[PDB]
Amino acid sequence: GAMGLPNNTASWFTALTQHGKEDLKFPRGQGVPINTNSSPDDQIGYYRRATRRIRGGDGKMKDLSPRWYFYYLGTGPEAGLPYGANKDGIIWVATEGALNTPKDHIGTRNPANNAAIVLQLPQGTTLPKGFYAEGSRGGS
RNA sequence: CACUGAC
RNA sequence: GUCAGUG
Repeated sequence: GAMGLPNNTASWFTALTQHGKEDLKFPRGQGVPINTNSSPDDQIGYYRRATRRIRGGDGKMKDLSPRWYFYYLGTGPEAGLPYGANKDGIIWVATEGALNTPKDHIGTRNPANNAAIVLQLPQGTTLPKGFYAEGSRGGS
């Protein structure tokens, strides 16, 4: 059969770097950042834990901390991940006003032309102890 | 994560 | 954000 899927799918926001023992788990109704780029019904997706480790010949690896990128529901022409699907490094997040349906309309952007916004949480929502904001410090 | 160069 | 390389 054929292999090699040229799928980019860049996140409009940053990721979530974890520095602890646990992975990531958001409560029902939380986990959705301030997506000013999407509509209220688009406030539903999942987090994907990715890593960037350069594979060198000598063995030199850049080594980057595990970060969970924010992906909207239906991000990928051949993702095959319905709301609720349990996958490694994949957690679903939904809020009030979001409907169950793929919305790949916001799951596309040129990463080498358009940057991403710092993933921030709304009022009454704080990040779990162990995670930090990528590109933002609590005070600076 | 630390440092540089680039879109 | 993303690519190349090094610490």
